Amino acid sequence: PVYMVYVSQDRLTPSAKHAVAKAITDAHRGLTGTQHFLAQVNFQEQPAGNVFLGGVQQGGDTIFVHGLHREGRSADLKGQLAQRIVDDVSVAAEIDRKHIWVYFGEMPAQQMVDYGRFLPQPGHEGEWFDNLSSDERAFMETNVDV
Amino acid sequence: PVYMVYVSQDRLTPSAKHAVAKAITDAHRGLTGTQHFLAQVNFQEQPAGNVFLGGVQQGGDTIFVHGLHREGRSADLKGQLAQRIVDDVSVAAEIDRKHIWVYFGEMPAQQMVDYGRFLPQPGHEGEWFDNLSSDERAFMETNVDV
Amino acid sequence: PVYMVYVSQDRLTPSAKHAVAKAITDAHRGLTGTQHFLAQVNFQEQPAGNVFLGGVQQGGDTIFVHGLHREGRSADLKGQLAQRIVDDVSVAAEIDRKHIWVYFGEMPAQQMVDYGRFLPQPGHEGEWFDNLSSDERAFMETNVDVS
Repeated sequence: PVYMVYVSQDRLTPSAKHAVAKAITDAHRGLTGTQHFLAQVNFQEQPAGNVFLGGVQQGGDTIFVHGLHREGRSADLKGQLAQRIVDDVSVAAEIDRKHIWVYFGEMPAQQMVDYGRFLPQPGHEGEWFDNLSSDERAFMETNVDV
Repeated sequence: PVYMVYVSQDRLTPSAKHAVAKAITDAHRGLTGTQHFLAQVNFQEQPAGNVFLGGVQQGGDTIFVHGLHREGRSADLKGQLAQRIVDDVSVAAEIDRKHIWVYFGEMPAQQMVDYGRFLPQPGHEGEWFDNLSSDERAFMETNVDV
Repeated sequence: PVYMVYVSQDRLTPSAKHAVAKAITDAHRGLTGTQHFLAQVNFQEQPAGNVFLGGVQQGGDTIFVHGLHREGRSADLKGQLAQRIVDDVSVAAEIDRKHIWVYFGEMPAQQMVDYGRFLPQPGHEGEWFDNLSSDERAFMETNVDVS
Protein backbone atom coordinates (compact mmCIF):
# COMPACT_ATOMS: atom_id res chain seq x y z
CA PRO A 1 0.00 0.00 0.00
CA VAL A 2 0.77 3.68 0.10
CA TYR A 3 -0.35 5.34 3.33
CA MET A 4 -0.06 9.12 3.12
CA VAL A 5 0.04 10.33 6.72
CA TYR A 6 -0.68 14.05 7.20
CA VAL A 7 0.70 15.40 10.50
CA SER A 8 1.92 18.70 11.87
CA GLN A 9 5.60 19.53 11.71
CA ASP A 10 7.52 18.29 14.78
CA ARG A 11 4.43 16.67 16.35
CA LEU A 12 6.06 13.24 15.88
CA THR A 13 9.63 12.61 16.92
CA PRO A 14 11.65 10.39 14.56
CA SER A 15 11.06 7.50 16.94
CA ALA A 16 7.31 8.23 17.00
CA LYS A 17 7.27 8.38 13.20
CA HIS A 18 8.97 5.01 13.17
CA ALA A 19 6.45 3.59 15.65
CA VAL A 20 3.52 4.96 13.64
CA ALA A 21 4.96 3.53 10.42
CA LYS A 22 5.44 0.16 12.14
CA ALA A 23 1.89 0.25 13.53
CA ILE A 24 0.38 0.83 10.09
CA THR A 25 2.68 -1.68 8.40
CA ASP A 26 2.02 -4.45 10.93
CA ALA A 27 -1.72 -3.82 10.70
CA HIS A 28 -1.71 -4.06 6.91
CA ARG A 29 0.45 -7.18 6.82
CA GLY A 30 -1.49 -8.74 9.69
CA LEU A 31 -4.91 -8.37 8.07
CA THR A 32 -4.09 -8.67 4.34
CA GLY A 33 -1.04 -10.96 4.21
CA THR A 34 0.88 -8.54 1.97
CA GLN A 35 4.62 -8.57 2.67
CA HIS A 36 6.08 -5.93 5.01
CA PHE A 37 8.10 -4.34 2.23
CA LEU A 38 5.06 -3.41 0.11
CA ALA A 39 3.73 -1.12 2.86
CA GLN A 40 4.85 2.45 2.20
CA VAL A 41 4.15 5.03 4.91
CA ASN A 42 4.83 8.53 3.59
CA PHE A 43 4.70 11.29 6.22
CA GLN A 44 3.49 14.68 5.00
CA GLU A 45 4.32 17.37 7.55
CA GLN A 46 2.88 20.89 7.52
CA PRO A 47 3.15 23.68 10.12
CA ALA A 48 0.61 23.53 12.91
CA GLY A 49 -2.38 25.69 12.07
CA ASN A 50 -2.75 24.44 8.50
CA VAL A 51 -5.65 22.17 9.53
CA PHE A 52 -9.16 23.58 9.96
CA LEU A 53 -12.10 21.62 11.38
CA GLY A 54 -15.50 23.22 10.86
CA GLY A 55 -13.64 26.44 9.99
CA VAL A 56 -11.71 26.38 13.29
CA GLN A 57 -7.90 26.45 13.12
CA GLN A 58 -6.41 23.41 14.85
CA GLY A 59 -3.28 22.80 16.87
CA GLY A 60 -0.87 20.11 15.89
CA ASP A 61 -2.68 16.96 16.96
CA THR A 62 -4.78 16.02 13.91
CA ILE A 63 -3.62 12.96 11.98
CA PHE A 64 -5.16 12.11 8.58
CA VAL A 65 -4.26 8.73 7.07
CA HIS A 66 -5.10 8.38 3.38
CA GLY A 67 -4.56 4.73 2.46
CA LEU A 68 -4.28 3.83 -1.23
CA HIS A 69 -5.14 0.16 -1.81
CA ARG A 70 -5.87 -2.33 -4.55
CA GLU A 71 -9.50 -3.14 -5.22
CA GLY A 72 -10.59 -6.59 -4.18
CA ARG A 73 -10.97 -6.74 -0.42
CA SER A 74 -14.21 -7.02 1.52
CA ALA A 75 -15.91 -4.15 3.31
CA ASP A 76 -15.59 -6.20 6.50
CA LEU A 77 -11.80 -6.55 6.18
CA LYS A 78 -11.34 -2.88 5.26
CA GLY A 79 -13.34 -1.92 8.34
CA GLN A 80 -11.18 -4.12 10.56
CA LEU A 81 -8.03 -2.60 9.03
CA ALA A 82 -9.22 1.02 9.42
CA GLN A 83 -10.18 0.40 13.04
CA ARG A 84 -6.81 -1.24 13.71
CA ILE A 85 -5.00 1.76 12.23
CA VAL A 86 -6.99 4.13 14.46
CA ASP A 87 -6.29 2.06 17.58
CA ASP A 88 -2.63 1.34 16.89
CA VAL A 89 -1.63 4.75 15.56
CA SER A 90 -3.26 6.25 18.66
CA VAL A 91 -1.01 4.10 20.85
CA ALA A 92 2.12 4.61 18.75
CA ALA A 93 1.73 8.40 18.50
CA GLU A 94 0.26 8.95 21.99
CA ILE A 95 -2.58 10.88 20.39
CA ASP A 96 -6.26 10.39 21.29
CA ARG A 97 -8.31 8.50 18.69
CA LYS A 98 -10.61 11.53 18.34
CA HIS A 99 -7.76 13.24 16.46
CA ILE A 100 -7.40 10.45 13.88
CA TRP A 101 -9.07 10.33 10.46
CA VAL A 102 -8.57 7.36 8.11
CA TYR A 103 -9.84 7.13 4.52
CA PHE A 104 -9.16 4.20 2.18
CA GLY A 105 -9.18 4.66 -1.59
CA GLU A 106 -9.05 1.72 -4.00
CA MET A 107 -7.83 1.26 -7.58
CA PRO A 108 -7.47 -1.69 -9.96
CA ALA A 109 -4.15 -3.37 -9.38
CA GLN A 110 -3.57 -3.03 -13.14
CA GLN A 111 -2.99 0.72 -12.73
CA MET A 112 -0.79 0.40 -9.62
CA VAL A 113 3.02 0.17 -9.64
CA ASP A 114 5.16 -0.53 -6.54
CA TYR A 115 8.97 -0.64 -6.87
CA GLY A 116 8.62 -0.14 -10.63
CA ARG A 117 6.38 -3.21 -11.11
CA PHE A 118 2.65 -3.65 -11.52
CA LEU A 119 0.96 -5.16 -8.49
CA PRO A 120 -0.83 -8.55 -8.51
CA GLN A 121 -4.36 -9.11 -7.32
CA PRO A 122 -4.83 -9.25 -3.54
CA GLY A 123 -3.70 -12.57 -2.10
CA HIS A 124 -1.35 -13.31 -5.02
CA GLU A 125 1.67 -11.49 -3.54
CA GLY A 126 3.72 -14.63 -2.89
CA GLU A 127 3.97 -15.90 -6.45
CA TRP A 128 4.22 -12.33 -7.78
CA PHE A 129 7.26 -11.78 -5.57
CA ASP A 130 8.87 -15.13 -6.43
CA ASN A 131 8.68 -14.26 -10.14
CA LEU A 132 10.46 -10.93 -9.74
CA SER A 133 14.09 -10.73 -10.75
CA SER A 134 16.72 -11.69 -8.20
CA ASP A 135 17.96 -8.12 -7.68
CA GLU A 136 14.41 -6.82 -7.30
CA ARG A 137 13.63 -9.43 -4.64
CA ALA A 138 16.85 -8.55 -2.78
CA PHE A 139 16.08 -4.82 -2.78
CA MET A 140 12.59 -5.51 -1.53
CA GLU A 141 13.86 -7.81 1.24
CA THR A 142 16.02 -5.03 2.70
CA ASN A 143 12.81 -3.13 3.61
CA VAL A 144 11.61 -5.34 6.46
CA ASP A 145 11.67 -4.14 10.06
CA VAL A 146 11.60 -7.77 11.30
CA PRO B 1 -15.09 15.44 4.13
CA VAL B 2 -11.37 16.05 3.91
CA TYR B 3 -10.41 18.85 1.52
CA MET B 4 -6.69 18.72 0.72
CA VAL B 5 -5.75 22.23 -0.46
CA TYR B 6 -2.44 22.56 -2.34
CA VAL B 7 -1.10 26.10 -2.37
CA SER B 8 2.24 27.87 -2.58
CA GLN B 9 4.04 28.90 0.59
CA ASP B 10 3.13 32.46 1.69
CA ARG B 11 0.40 32.93 -0.96
CA LEU B 12 -2.28 32.75 1.77
CA THR B 13 -1.90 34.69 5.00
CA PRO B 14 -3.41 33.18 8.17
CA SER B 15 -6.58 35.20 7.66
CA ALA B 16 -6.75 34.17 4.01
CA LYS B 17 -6.33 30.53 4.99
CA HIS B 18 -9.16 30.94 7.47
CA ALA B 19 -11.29 32.63 4.81
CA VAL B 20 -10.61 29.87 2.26
CA ALA B 21 -11.28 27.17 4.85
CA LYS B 22 -14.56 28.86 5.76
CA ALA B 23 -15.57 29.23 2.09
CA ILE B 24 -15.04 25.51 1.48
CA THR B 25 -16.64 24.51 4.79
CA ASP B 26 -19.70 26.72 4.27
CA ALA B 27 -20.15 25.45 0.70
CA HIS B 28 -20.04 21.83 1.84
CA ARG B 29 -22.32 22.40 4.83
CA GLY B 30 -24.76 24.47 2.77
CA LEU B 31 -25.15 22.06 -0.13
CA THR B 32 -24.90 18.68 1.66
CA GLY B 33 -26.28 19.43 5.14
CA THR B 34 -23.27 17.67 6.72
CA GLN B 35 -22.38 19.09 10.11
CA HIS B 36 -19.95 21.98 10.25
CA PHE B 37 -17.39 20.06 12.34
CA LEU B 38 -17.10 17.18 9.86
CA ALA B 39 -15.47 19.39 7.18
CA GLN B 40 -11.68 19.20 7.41
CA VAL B 41 -9.65 21.64 5.32
CA ASN B 42 -6.00 20.60 5.26
CA PHE B 43 -3.62 23.12 3.70
CA GLN B 44 -0.54 21.67 2.02
CA GLU B 45 2.02 24.38 1.28
CA GLN B 46 5.01 24.01 -1.02
CA PRO B 47 7.54 26.53 -2.33
CA ALA B 48 6.40 28.47 -5.36
CA GLY B 49 7.77 26.82 -8.48
CA ASN B 50 6.82 23.28 -7.48
CA VAL B 51 3.76 23.39 -9.79
CA PHE B 52 4.20 22.80 -13.54
CA LEU B 53 1.44 23.19 -16.13
CA GLY B 54 2.25 21.75 -19.54
CA GLY B 55 5.86 21.52 -18.42
CA VAL B 56 6.00 25.26 -17.57
CA GLN B 57 7.01 26.25 -14.03
CA GLN B 58 4.27 28.28 -12.33
CA GLY B 59 4.36 31.17 -9.91
CA GLY B 60 2.51 30.82 -6.65
CA ASP B 61 -1.09 31.30 -7.77
CA THR B 62 -2.30 27.77 -8.53
CA ILE B 63 -4.76 26.23 -6.06
CA PHE B 64 -5.66 22.54 -6.30
CA VAL B 65 -8.51 21.36 -4.07
CA HIS B 66 -8.71 17.54 -3.73
CA GLY B 67 -11.98 16.77 -1.96
CA LEU B 68 -12.43 13.33 -0.39
CA HIS B 69 -16.13 12.47 -0.02
CA ARG B 70 -18.47 9.65 0.86
CA GLU B 71 -20.17 7.91 -2.04
CA GLY B 72 -23.86 8.63 -2.46
CA ARG B 73 -24.40 12.14 -3.79
CA SER B 74 -25.73 13.01 -7.22
CA ALA B 75 -23.65 14.27 -10.11
CA ASP B 76 -25.86 17.37 -10.09
CA LEU B 77 -25.03 18.19 -6.46
CA LYS B 78 -21.33 17.43 -6.79
CA GLY B 79 -21.20 19.82 -9.75
CA GLN B 80 -22.93 22.57 -7.79
CA LEU B 81 -20.51 21.99 -4.94
CA ALA B 82 -17.42 22.06 -7.16
CA GLN B 83 -18.62 25.26 -8.85
CA ARG B 84 -19.35 26.90 -5.50
CA ILE B 85 -15.87 25.98 -4.26
CA VAL B 86 -14.34 27.58 -7.35
CA ASP B 87 -16.44 30.73 -6.98
CA ASP B 88 -16.07 31.13 -3.21
CA VAL B 89 -12.36 30.26 -3.02
CA SER B 90 -11.70 32.77 -5.82
CA VAL B 91 -13.28 35.46 -3.64
CA ALA B 92 -11.71 34.31 -0.36
CA ALA B 93 -8.20 34.00 -1.82
CA GLU B 94 -8.49 36.99 -4.20
CA ILE B 95 -7.45 34.70 -7.03
CA ASP B 96 -8.80 34.40 -10.54
CA ARG B 97 -10.82 31.27 -11.19
CA LYS B 98 -8.40 30.20 -13.97
CA HIS B 99 -5.95 29.27 -11.21
CA ILE B 100 -8.37 26.94 -9.37
CA TRP B 101 -8.56 23.16 -9.88
CA VAL B 102 -11.11 21.04 -7.96
CA TYR B 103 -11.32 17.22 -8.02
CA PHE B 104 -13.74 15.15 -5.93
CA GLY B 105 -12.95 11.54 -5.01
CA GLU B 106 -15.55 9.28 -3.40
CA MET B 107 -15.27 6.23 -1.16
CA PRO B 108 -17.76 3.96 0.61
CA ALA B 109 -18.59 5.40 4.03
CA GLN B 110 -17.73 1.99 5.53
CA GLN B 111 -14.00 2.66 4.89
CA MET B 112 -14.02 6.29 6.07
CA VAL B 113 -13.27 7.43 9.64
CA ASP B 114 -13.65 10.95 11.06
CA TYR B 115 -12.66 11.63 14.67
CA GLY B 116 -11.86 7.94 15.18
CA ARG B 117 -15.40 6.85 14.23
CA PHE B 118 -16.74 5.36 11.01
CA LEU B 119 -18.97 7.69 9.02
CA PRO B 120 -22.66 7.10 8.28
CA GLN B 121 -24.35 7.29 4.90
CA PRO B 122 -24.76 10.98 3.83
CA GLY B 123 -28.23 12.14 4.91
CA HIS B 124 -27.95 10.26 8.25
CA GLU B 125 -25.56 12.58 10.07
CA GLY B 126 -27.94 13.59 12.86
CA GLU B 127 -28.71 10.13 14.23
CA TRP B 128 -25.08 9.09 13.76
CA PHE B 129 -24.09 12.12 15.83
CA ASP B 130 -26.67 11.38 18.53
CA ASN B 131 -25.58 7.78 19.03
CA LEU B 132 -22.11 9.23 19.67
CA SER B 133 -20.91 9.55 23.24
CA SER B 134 -21.23 12.77 25.24
CA ASP B 135 -17.47 13.40 25.23
CA GLU B 136 -17.21 12.73 21.51
CA ARG B 137 -20.08 15.11 20.77
CA ALA B 138 -18.52 17.80 22.96
CA PHE B 139 -15.15 17.60 21.22
CA MET B 140 -16.79 17.87 17.79
CA GLU B 141 -18.90 20.88 18.94
CA THR B 142 -15.78 22.89 19.73
CA ASN B 143 -14.96 22.71 16.00
CA VAL B 144 -17.67 25.02 14.70
CA ASP B 145 -16.52 28.48 13.64
CA VAL B 146 -18.35 31.52 15.04
CA PRO C 1 -4.50 15.50 -15.18
CA VAL C 2 -3.08 16.25 -11.79
CA TYR C 3 0.09 14.29 -11.04
CA MET C 4 1.04 14.66 -7.39
CA VAL C 5 4.76 13.82 -7.16
CA TYR C 6 6.06 13.01 -3.67
CA VAL C 7 9.83 13.35 -3.34
CA SER C 8 12.42 14.09 -0.70
CA GLN C 9 13.72 17.62 -0.23
CA ASP C 10 16.72 18.36 -2.46
CA ARG C 11 16.61 15.04 -4.29
CA LEU C 12 15.49 16.96 -7.41
CA THR C 13 17.20 20.20 -8.39
CA PRO C 14 15.08 22.86 -10.11
CA SER C 15 16.43 21.49 -13.39
CA ALA C 16 15.56 17.89 -12.51
CA LYS C 17 12.06 18.93 -11.38
CA HIS C 18 11.54 20.59 -14.75
CA ALA C 19 12.80 17.47 -16.55
CA VAL C 20 10.54 15.18 -14.51
CA ALA C 21 7.53 17.45 -15.08
CA LYS C 22 8.19 17.50 -18.83
CA ALA C 23 8.63 13.71 -18.88
CA ILE C 24 5.30 13.17 -17.15
CA THR C 25 3.55 15.79 -19.32
CA ASP C 26 4.97 14.38 -22.57
CA ALA C 27 3.94 10.84 -21.60
CA HIS C 28 0.38 11.90 -20.83
CA ARG C 29 -0.02 13.95 -24.01
CA GLY C 30 1.65 11.31 -26.16
CA LEU C 31 -0.59 8.46 -25.05
CA THR C 32 -3.88 10.27 -24.39
CA GLY C 33 -3.96 13.20 -26.81
CA THR C 34 -4.89 15.58 -23.99
CA GLN C 35 -3.26 18.97 -24.58
CA HIS C 36 0.04 19.81 -22.91
CA PHE C 37 -1.43 22.56 -20.77
CA LEU C 38 -3.94 20.31 -19.00
CA ALA C 39 -1.15 18.25 -17.40
CA GLN C 40 -0.41 19.55 -13.92
CA VAL C 41 2.65 18.16 -12.14
CA ASN C 42 2.57 19.18 -8.49
CA PHE C 43 5.77 18.41 -6.56
CA GLN C 44 5.36 17.68 -2.83
CA GLU C 45 8.72 17.79 -1.06
CA GLN C 46 9.28 16.41 2.43
CA PRO C 47 12.47 15.90 4.43
CA ALA C 48 14.37 12.70 3.77
CA GLY C 49 13.45 10.15 6.42
CA ASN C 50 9.70 10.78 6.13
CA VAL C 51 9.26 7.66 3.93
CA PHE C 52 9.12 4.18 5.46
CA LEU C 53 9.04 0.92 3.50
CA GLY C 54 8.17 -2.14 5.56
CA GLY C 55 8.81 -0.08 8.69
CA VAL C 56 12.35 0.83 7.56
CA GLN C 57 13.17 4.53 7.33
CA GLN C 58 14.33 5.43 3.81
CA GLY C 59 16.79 7.92 2.39
CA GLY C 60 15.78 10.39 -0.24
CA ASP C 61 15.30 8.28 -3.34
CA THR C 62 11.67 7.10 -3.27
CA ILE C 63 9.37 8.79 -5.80
CA PHE C 64 5.59 8.31 -5.55
CA VAL C 65 3.46 9.57 -8.44
CA HIS C 66 -0.27 9.79 -7.66
CA GLY C 67 -2.03 10.50 -10.95
CA LEU C 68 -5.58 11.84 -10.85
CA HIS C 69 -7.43 11.10 -14.10
CA ARG C 70 -10.85 11.20 -15.69
CA GLU C 71 -12.73 7.92 -15.95
CA GLY C 72 -13.01 6.52 -19.46
CA ARG C 73 -9.67 5.10 -20.56
CA SER C 74 -8.85 1.46 -21.10
CA ALA C 75 -6.82 -0.67 -18.73
CA ASP C 76 -4.42 -1.25 -21.62
CA LEU C 77 -3.83 2.47 -22.11
CA LYS C 78 -3.48 3.19 -18.39
CA GLY C 79 -0.92 0.40 -18.13
CA GLN C 80 1.13 1.80 -21.02
CA LEU C 81 0.97 5.26 -19.45
CA ALA C 82 2.02 4.06 -15.99
CA GLN C 83 4.97 2.13 -17.48
CA ARG C 84 5.99 5.14 -19.57
CA ILE C 85 5.98 7.33 -16.46
CA VAL C 86 8.19 4.82 -14.64
CA ASP C 87 10.62 4.60 -17.58
CA ASP C 88 10.71 8.31 -18.40
CA VAL C 89 10.91 9.57 -14.81
CA SER C 90 13.73 7.09 -14.25
CA VAL C 91 15.66 8.79 -17.05
CA ALA C 92 14.73 12.37 -16.11
CA ALA C 93 15.46 11.96 -12.38
CA GLU C 94 18.49 9.66 -12.90
CA ILE C 95 16.91 7.15 -10.56
CA ASP C 96 16.52 3.38 -10.66
CA ARG C 97 12.99 2.24 -11.50
CA LYS C 98 12.89 0.24 -8.24
CA HIS C 99 12.41 3.56 -6.44
CA ILE C 100 9.37 4.63 -8.49
CA TRP C 101 5.76 4.04 -7.43
CA VAL C 102 2.84 5.09 -9.66
CA TYR C 103 -0.89 4.92 -8.80
CA PHE C 104 -3.70 6.18 -11.03
CA GLY C 105 -7.03 7.26 -9.52
CA GLU C 106 -10.06 8.02 -11.68
CA MET C 107 -13.15 10.16 -11.21
CA PRO C 108 -16.09 11.19 -13.40
CA ALA C 109 -15.16 14.18 -15.53
CA GLN C 110 -18.32 15.81 -14.18
CA GLN C 111 -16.71 16.28 -10.74
CA MET C 112 -13.35 17.53 -12.09
CA VAL C 113 -12.39 21.15 -12.68
CA ASP C 114 -9.20 22.35 -14.45
CA TYR C 115 -8.50 26.11 -14.82
CA GLY C 116 -11.88 26.80 -13.21
CA ARG C 117 -13.81 24.79 -15.83
CA PHE C 118 -15.37 21.36 -15.80
CA LEU C 119 -13.49 18.84 -17.91
CA PRO C 120 -14.94 17.05 -20.94
CA GLN C 121 -14.93 13.29 -21.43
CA PRO C 122 -11.59 11.79 -22.53
CA GLY C 123 -10.96 12.34 -26.22
CA HIS C 124 -13.19 15.42 -26.52
CA GLU C 125 -10.59 17.98 -25.44
CA GLY C 126 -10.59 19.67 -28.86
CA GLU C 127 -14.28 20.62 -28.87
CA TRP C 128 -14.12 21.60 -25.19
CA PHE C 129 -11.12 23.85 -25.80
CA ASP C 130 -12.78 25.44 -28.82
CA ASN C 131 -15.86 26.44 -26.78
CA LEU C 132 -14.75 28.88 -24.29
CA SER C 133 -13.33 32.16 -24.19
CA SER C 134 -10.48 33.77 -26.04
CA ASP C 135 -8.90 34.87 -22.76
CA GLU C 136 -9.10 31.36 -21.31
CA ARG C 137 -7.59 29.74 -24.41
CA ALA C 138 -4.79 32.31 -24.43
CA PHE C 139 -3.97 31.62 -20.78
CA MET C 140 -3.84 27.86 -21.28
CA GLU C 141 -1.60 28.24 -24.34
CA THR C 142 1.01 30.02 -22.20
CA ASN C 143 1.44 26.71 -20.33
CA VAL C 144 3.09 24.73 -23.13
CA ASP C 145 6.77 23.71 -23.01
CA VAL C 146 7.78 21.78 -26.14
CA SER C 147 11.55 21.27 -25.94
